[PDB]
Amino acid sequence: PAQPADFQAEVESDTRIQLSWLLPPQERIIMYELVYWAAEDEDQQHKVTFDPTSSYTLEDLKPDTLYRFQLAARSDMGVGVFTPTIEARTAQSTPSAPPQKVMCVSMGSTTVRVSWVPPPADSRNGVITQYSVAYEAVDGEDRGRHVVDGISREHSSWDLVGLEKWTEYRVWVRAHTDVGPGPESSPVLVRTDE
Repeated sequence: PAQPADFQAEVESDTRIQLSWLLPPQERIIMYELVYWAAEDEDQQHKVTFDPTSSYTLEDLKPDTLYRFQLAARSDMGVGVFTPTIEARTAQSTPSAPPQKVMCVSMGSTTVRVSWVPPPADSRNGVITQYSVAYEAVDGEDRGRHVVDGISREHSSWDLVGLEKWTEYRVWVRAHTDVGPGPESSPVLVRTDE
């Protein structure tokens, strides 16, 4: 029941972590027992048993989450001593949800202010870096899509200026991270004040 040595975690992707360790010098190991859990949620811990191998990769994980691991080998004597716990955090990814509670109210003849709220945390998959408001006119002079990038994460509302007068618009807004942009919000209608 010797504790496995040289236990090391490697971050392969945003949802896949590879665990490696030194195989014992021909020790009569039956199975390996791996126990891991999310650092933010200690109550739910996961356990997996597998045949004697040198490495094991975990899949279907959550991005931007810290996972801690412990390993032991069970022989004909029983389950050995667990390895000292190691931790590894998954990489970031694009958001899996649009900004919620999207709204917009006309401010004047050529100004329309749009507001939103950051998406839920369980689908952010990283740090929200910026936003992007997309909109198209309907009854306006030009029916051309316009988008505004670089919307910093500090504010939750942006003012669209220079548009047409007394006309309807559709608005879209999506979250952004270093990996890429997330899904856009559902379109919301708005009519320009005159």
